[PDB]
Amino acid sequence: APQQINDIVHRTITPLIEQQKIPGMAVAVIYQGKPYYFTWGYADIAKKQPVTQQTLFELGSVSKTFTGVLGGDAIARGEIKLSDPTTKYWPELTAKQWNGITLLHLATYTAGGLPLQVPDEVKSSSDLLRFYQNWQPAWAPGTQRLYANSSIGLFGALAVKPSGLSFEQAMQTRVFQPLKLNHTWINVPPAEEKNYAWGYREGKAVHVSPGALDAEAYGVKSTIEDMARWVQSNLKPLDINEKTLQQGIQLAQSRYWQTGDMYQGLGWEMLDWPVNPDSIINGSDNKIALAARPVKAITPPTPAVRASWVHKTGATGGFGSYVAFIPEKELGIVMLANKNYPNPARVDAAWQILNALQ
Ligand SMILES: *[B]([O])([O])[C][N]C(=O)/C(=N\OC([C])([C])C([O])=O)C1=[C]SC([N])=N1
Repeated sequence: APQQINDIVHRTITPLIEQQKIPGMAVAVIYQGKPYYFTWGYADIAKKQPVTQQTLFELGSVSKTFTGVLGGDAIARGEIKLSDPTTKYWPELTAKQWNGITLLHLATYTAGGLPLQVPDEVKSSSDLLRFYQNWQPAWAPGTQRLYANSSIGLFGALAVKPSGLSFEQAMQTRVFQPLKLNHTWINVPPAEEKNYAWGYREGKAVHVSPGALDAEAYGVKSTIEDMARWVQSNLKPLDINEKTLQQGIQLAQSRYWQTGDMYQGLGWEMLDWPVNPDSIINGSDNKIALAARPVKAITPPTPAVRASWVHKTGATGGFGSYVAFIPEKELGIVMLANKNYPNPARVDAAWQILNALQ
C-alpha cells in the first residue's frame, strides 16, 4: 500500500462518502497489475456489520460486462455470430419488425428503441415472447442507441442457448470459475448471506427484487477482491489460459459503434485515453447515458485499443458501482457502495484517483 495510492484514495473517497452520505463502500485500485483495497462504513447498519474485502455488493449494470464477455466467449467458441439474426436463436419471434435485428444490435442497444426496463408485468417465458413480439421499434436497426436492459439482457439469454446451459450455469462454468471469481454470484447462496451487504434507499435497507432478464442485465453480486480480479482480467486478457475466454474478453472491448466521443463494446463502453474528464463525467449522467442518440457504425469493428479508458457504471435500488481501467497503463479502479449515488460523482472520484497515478 504505497503512501501515494493511500493518500489519493483517502483524499478523494472521504469527502465523497460524506457528501453522498454513503453508508458503506469498498474500493480496489489496481496499480501496475497489483490490487490495493480500502473499505469504509457499514454493510448492514442495523446489525453493525462493517464493509470488508469479503462483503458482497449488488453490481447492478456492471453485470453487463460479464454478459458481454460471456457472449464474446460464445462467439469465440463458434456457437453464435454477432451477424446472426435474432430469430435464429428464437424462431418463435415471428413479428416482422425483427427482420434485420441481429445479436450485435441487442448486445449494443441498437435494435431500434428497446425499452430500458422490461415491464414489471413480464414474468413467464411466454410473457417475454409476447413483449418482444408486440414491441414496436421507433427507429430502423443500427441507427440509434438506447441503453436498455431489455436489449442486452435478451442478447445474454440467446447467446447461451446453443451451449444448452442455463445462463447462470454458463456464466459460472465459462467465466467465474476459470477466473477464480469464487465469491461472485447471480444467486447468493445461504452460506454467503452473512457477507451480503444491504443496499440503502432513502434510509431503508433493500436487496434487488427478482425481475425478467435480471441475471443477464444487472443481477451479479461480488466482493471487492473478485472485482479487482475481474479488472485484472480485462486489463490483460492474454494472461488468461482458456483460449475462448481470452478472445471473448477482447471481443467485449472491440469498438462497434460511436456516439459522441464514446464507443460501444459488449457491456463495456470505451473512450480514447487520454480523455477529457468533463466528457466521461458529464457523459455518465443519466441525462446523457440513458438518452437516445445517433450512432456511427464502425465498419468493421476496431479491435480493443489498449490506450482506452474502459468503464461501466452500475446500480440497483440500493447500490451504486463503477469500474474503470486503462489497459495500456495497467491501471484500474473498482468502486462499490450500498447506496445508489449519482454517476457523475462516481466517475469524478475515479478520475481524480486514476489521473493522479499517471
Ligand atoms: B444499470 O444499473 O445501468 C441498469 N439499472 C437498472 O436497471 C436499475 N435502476 O436504474 C434506474 C431505473 C435508471 C435508476 O433508478 O437508477 C435497477 C435494476 S433493479 C433495480 N431496483 N433498479
